[PDB]
Amino acid sequence: KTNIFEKRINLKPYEYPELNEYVAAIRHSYWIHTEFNFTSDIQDFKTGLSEVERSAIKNTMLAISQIEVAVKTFWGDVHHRLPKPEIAAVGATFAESEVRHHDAYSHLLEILGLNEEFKELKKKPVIMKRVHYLETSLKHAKSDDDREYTESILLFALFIEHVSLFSQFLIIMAFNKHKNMLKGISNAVEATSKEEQIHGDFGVDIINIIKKENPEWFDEEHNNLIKEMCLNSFEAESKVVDWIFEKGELDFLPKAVINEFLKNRFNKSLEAIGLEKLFDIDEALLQETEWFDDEI
Amino acid sequence: TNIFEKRINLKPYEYPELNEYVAAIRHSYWIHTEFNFTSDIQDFKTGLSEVERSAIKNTMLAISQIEVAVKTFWGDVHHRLPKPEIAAVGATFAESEVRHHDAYSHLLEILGLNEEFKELKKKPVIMKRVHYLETSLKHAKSDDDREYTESILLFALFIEHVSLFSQFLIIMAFNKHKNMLKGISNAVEATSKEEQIHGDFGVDIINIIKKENPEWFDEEHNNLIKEMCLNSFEAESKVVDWIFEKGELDFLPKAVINEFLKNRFNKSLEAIGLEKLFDIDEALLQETEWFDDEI
Repeated sequence: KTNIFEKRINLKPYEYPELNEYVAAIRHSYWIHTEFNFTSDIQDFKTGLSEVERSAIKNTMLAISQIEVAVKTFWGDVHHRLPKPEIAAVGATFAESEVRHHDAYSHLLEILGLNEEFKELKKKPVIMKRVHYLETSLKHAKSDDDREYTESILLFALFIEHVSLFSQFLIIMAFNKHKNMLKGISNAVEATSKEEQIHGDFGVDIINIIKKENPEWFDEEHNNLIKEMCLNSFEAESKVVDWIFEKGELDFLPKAVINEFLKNRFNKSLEAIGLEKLFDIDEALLQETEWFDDEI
Repeated sequence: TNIFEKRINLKPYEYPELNEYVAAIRHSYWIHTEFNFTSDIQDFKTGLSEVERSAIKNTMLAISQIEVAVKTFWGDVHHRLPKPEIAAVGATFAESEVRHHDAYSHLLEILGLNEEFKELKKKPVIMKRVHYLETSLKHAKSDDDREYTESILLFALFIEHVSLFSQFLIIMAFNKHKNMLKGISNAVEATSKEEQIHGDFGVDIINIIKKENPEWFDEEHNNLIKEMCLNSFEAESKVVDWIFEKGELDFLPKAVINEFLKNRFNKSLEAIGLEKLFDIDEALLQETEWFDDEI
């Protein structure tokens, strides 16, 4: 008789006690940027990096920080659609973790002398288009039918948190891997990724609950709509990657390699919710980022 | 600068002073697992009378359930004050309410009082308060900006600085007067520090709204707030009667709790620039001077 969409006022008993484990998971992964040491990173950025490298780092941290503001809102609003106190508890715990994250990356931009980047956001059409896309998506996640709600969860929890943000974490961590630079920032990125992993995992679980409770909504037509949405998301993400590298590609982490890493994570997101892979993976391009998953 | 106007870009903050509240909660952050409730379980089972057990049970049920609504309020503030720095505080506060409701539901569980949540619908006094906050969450979402200071006043002050503080007082009175519930008293102290911060933020944002929109706050509006405060006090006194449905605590009578409430209602009105409403009985108020001395 359990219906994830039906409001329950009383805190206990939980109808989904297994989902409560996500609150403990984030309490375990909890971190603030002040736990890390960025002193050497500042000098690495200001003296060690090339103009092309500085620009890629600056654009990546601006993209992470600003998008996390929207991801926070998504999680803080989930209870409006899935009005269960235990789900609301996860949502609030996740929203606060996004604030710790956006504070970390805005702090890094500040200490690197890159504060002006947020003021000029309106003048960066590629990243601002992504910002508006998420603002529009937050409106849809609030007002669209329950039948379509799995698409809002898929967008934020998977396509943004498990896919888009992971490619950005990959970009930053590649500096430590290939150049032995930005070690402190790489530690903060690793701490961020562990929390984003948890977020997407919860997104997978709630999509699977919705599918289990409402099997009639998830027909062949629905699966095709998700595949088209995934292809649209990839095309949009590839354009975000092109903007990150507007001043030039990193020879140690080319765009083709980042794009293959994205396609593979999109495939894993589809598979997690019971759908078939969409992208035919180039194993040589994918092997180039195997170190990332081994590091996490 | 307009607190009600959406700003998309994270930085620069328009209200950088409000950001300090994020650091404040990160400093006060706690989980119930940091405390030891072994001695408390024993006090509840053998040290407390049936009248005392009932007051503790009702108080923790009231705190835990109301914290679920307070969490939602903070998580929704961004919808009305769409500034990323305010949204950051709101999310940080909403998560602190989850740590709090987890602490009190855990305490109810370990004391063998789990069935209390199942029977909420059958407790009209506390359930009326529950529905009042659900209704207030709808109004905090949809009413005019002109009235938004009343939603903040209700949740951040009348609930977090007043109602919940009387409930913290009830529990902490057992440690003060009977040297019992020491572990629970430590958790209540940790909760109170975070609720203090929440109300302080509520005062700051109400004061910003008043400063930016002075024309809304005329003599008629100030009288509406005073009437709302009187109504809130009358409603709170009924919640106190229900907490003590099995009988009053001789060491903390209802008259003393009610005077503590009136004094905190006065402090909340004064914080937002209004005059005191209640003419305080100093003998009744003196009885709870220890509480502020403890925290």
